[PDB]
Amino acid sequence: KMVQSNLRLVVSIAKKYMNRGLSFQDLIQEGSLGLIRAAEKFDHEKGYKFSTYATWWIRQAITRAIADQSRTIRLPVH
DNA sequence: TGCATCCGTGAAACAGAAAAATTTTCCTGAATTTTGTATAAGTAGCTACAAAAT
Repeated sequence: KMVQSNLRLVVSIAKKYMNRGLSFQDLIQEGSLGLIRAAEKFDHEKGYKFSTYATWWIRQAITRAIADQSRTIRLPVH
């Protein structure tokens, strides 16, 4: 009831990579993945909203997808 | 219900990490020649020799 509760914003992020590559939907997922992870690695004790932390993990997730594939010959993401 | 529309055809992050890989080293081991080396005769040579054709 939180990961989904967010939903939007992650699409505002993923959509930035919908044109970068992969696929709007493809992205969305990826984020989602992240979303999760964040969604729980996350600590309301530091107060400031997940908007300044959830979006972190997202981004991460994503990048690791158009770089992890979307190329049909995987190269050292590094 | 013939008669609408109406499917869809043929033409970009990073630093930090670690862990992998890999890969150079080794070594080694062995396996594998060569050579030594015997080896063992037999030998095919070879060297005089002899009588009898230049």
